[PDB]
Amino acid sequence: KTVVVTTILESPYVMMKKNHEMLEGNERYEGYCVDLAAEIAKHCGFKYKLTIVGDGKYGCRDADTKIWNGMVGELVYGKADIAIAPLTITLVREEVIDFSKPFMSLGISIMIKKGTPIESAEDLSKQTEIAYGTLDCGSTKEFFRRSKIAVFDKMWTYMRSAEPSVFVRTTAEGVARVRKSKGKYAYLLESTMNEYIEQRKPCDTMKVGGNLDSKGYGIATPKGSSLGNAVNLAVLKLNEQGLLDKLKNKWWYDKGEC
Amino acid sequence: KTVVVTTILESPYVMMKKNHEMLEGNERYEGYCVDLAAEIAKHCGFKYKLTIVGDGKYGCRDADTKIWNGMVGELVYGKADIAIAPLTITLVREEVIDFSKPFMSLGISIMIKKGTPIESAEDLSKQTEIAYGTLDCGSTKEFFRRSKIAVFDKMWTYMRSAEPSVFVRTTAEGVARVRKSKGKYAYLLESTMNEYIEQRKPCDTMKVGGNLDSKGYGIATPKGSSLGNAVNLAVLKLNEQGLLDKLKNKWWYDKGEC
Ligand SMILES: N[C@@H](CCC(=O)O)C(=O)O
Ligand SMILES: N[C@@H](CCC(=O)O)C(=O)O
Ligand SMILES: [Zn+2]
Ligand SMILES: [Zn+2]
Ligand SMILES: [Zn+2]
Ligand SMILES: [Zn+2]
Repeated sequence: KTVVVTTILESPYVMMKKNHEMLEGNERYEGYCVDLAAEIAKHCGFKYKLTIVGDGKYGCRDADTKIWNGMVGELVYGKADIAIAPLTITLVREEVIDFSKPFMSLGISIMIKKGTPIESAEDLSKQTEIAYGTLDCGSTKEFFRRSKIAVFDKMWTYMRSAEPSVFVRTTAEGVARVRKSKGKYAYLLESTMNEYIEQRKPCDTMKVGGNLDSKGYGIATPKGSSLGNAVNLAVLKLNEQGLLDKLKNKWWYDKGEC
Repeated sequence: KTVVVTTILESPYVMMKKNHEMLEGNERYEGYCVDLAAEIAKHCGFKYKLTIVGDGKYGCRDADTKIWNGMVGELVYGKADIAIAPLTITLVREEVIDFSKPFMSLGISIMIKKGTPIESAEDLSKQTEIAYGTLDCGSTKEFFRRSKIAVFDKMWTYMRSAEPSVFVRTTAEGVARVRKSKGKYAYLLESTMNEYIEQRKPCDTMKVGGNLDSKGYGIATPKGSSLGNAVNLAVLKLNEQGLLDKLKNKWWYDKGEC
């Protein structure tokens, strides 16, 4: 009856409200995906409960066991009915879960500490002084692992063998490593996150170069779920009425600190 | 057996080749969607015939008869098996046909003759010396018809009543109208088309302002078609392999003249 919605604590998509300890249920959280969940539910006519993914991951498949983890795993194994999160539409995921048409367009981008002498992925690939990595267990890592493009495969070959590990567990971890490393670590992450952090104090990062690829986030449901059709129409309706653009301005720019 | 593909003459998606008259069947055409059709057919394992939509339109629904025309109508009434074209994914279309995940991202943009005193949509709406319109029977017109945004609804109010008509039957006619109007006509069209034309002789137009919205083109199939699933997985594969980006540079930027 009540739809279980899996999501992930990733700013500004879903964040704990300042006073969450005094609030209950869905009211504990705020953010772009919290706002969007409320609208999808109202347009599709269901009640829902927001739940934070237990392992804190977006999702990947273990090479050995073939088991899915993260939000993808929660849908695949029946622990949640829908995921409303910055979850990237990819071929390997569409093979095991369903996605709506995208609600946000984005691409992989580079985050540097201001003043770092890097302007592009080609620049990162041609040097060794500045380290760089991506989030573990997400679509960005898979992009580099799978790429046949020479620049990106060169980047992958470095990243997969760098020690200590250049991969991080959360976006926040990646941004902190950029901020604390004096220009000697650059972080590869989606343009949406990069753009958001660029407007947050202490205003010491910047996005550089163009996007490396072009993709989308979608609302995900278990394969053949009865909800997929209505959720897809809801995303299209809300895009056409300007809601998605209005939400992006609210959470990225209206609140910008830089 | 042979899959009938509906498409539309729209540069640089589908164009007649230089020496088409000595060529036959699919070989008569070239462009981004021609290459894309060949890739999709190779991955999905079918043979196909390209056919240009009889009425030269993308597709809209007649408000009195409720009959669909254009490429959307060819799908709806069973005259074609698949549409491979710059066809915009929209709510009202998703109600009668199926769409793949998008193969290209885009937005509505403004095209002016160079030197025209217009910088934005708000600029057009606050004056009257320069007329402006959109393509008939497409998603851009409908966007303005349905817009609740003050600047956009106001534009629509002007466009719908304008005399003589500011709407055009083809993109080519819109561009020609901009070029021959001495700065007194501006054209609202998708950013993909705008960006292509800006790079072609006689280099007298320019895209101005940001995109007015964000959406995508998809490969469309009749509702419940056997083809839909494979076609969707194929578009995702092609994007991940970087082929879509390669095609984009081949047809937009390697082909610039200005
Ligand atoms: N949006 C990504 C997570 C972030 C990233 O990989 O950079 C995913 O769905 O895996
Ligand atoms: N891509 C549009 C046609 C061009 C336009 O409306 O600007 C459609 O599918 O309707
Ligand atoms: Zn807390
Ligand atoms: Zn609403
Ligand atoms: Zn001829
Ligand atoms: Zn191929």
